[PDB]
Amino acid sequence: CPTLDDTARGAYPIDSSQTYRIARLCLQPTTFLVKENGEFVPTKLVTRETTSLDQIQGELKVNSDGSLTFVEEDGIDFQPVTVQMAGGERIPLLFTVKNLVASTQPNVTSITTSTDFKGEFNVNGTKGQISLNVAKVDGRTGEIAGTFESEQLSNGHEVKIQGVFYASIEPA
Ligand SMILES: [Ca+2]
Repeated sequence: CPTLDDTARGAYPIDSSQTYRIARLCLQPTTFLVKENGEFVPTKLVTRETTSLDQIQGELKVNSDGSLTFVEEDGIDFQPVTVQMAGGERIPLLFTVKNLVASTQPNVTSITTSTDFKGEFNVNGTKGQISLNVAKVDGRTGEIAGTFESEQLSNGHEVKIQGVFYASIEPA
């Protein structure tokens, strides 16, 4: 995924007379954890191709309480991944945010480093929750970056995925 300019600073104002969209959301996983003996334990990523979800996009609605809701409407939102447990078992996983709907706190008059998106996704047998923690905003360009954590069920396993994200916001 892309990154922000070294001089990126500020907040991205939200004009409540305008409508907005996420033009691109890119999720790059850094960590896959699988539950074993009741504990989430780390695994080794063995897939050598790209594991990122990218081109995710959709309307960013301004709600009556001032919160924003992102509705995923298109994107590459599904990547097959294989991870390896310490003892050697290989587990095929599905990394996805298909049908994501995620919302911020109320009264979000700008996007700032304390804005969060929290939501749920679900595709066939995979259902999950994700939190996007914004860490840096370029108020000039509408680019944001941060970290994410997702929890899901994939092929009979409880899985936690962490990583970094980039997104681009623009008017409609
Ligand atoms: Ca933050």
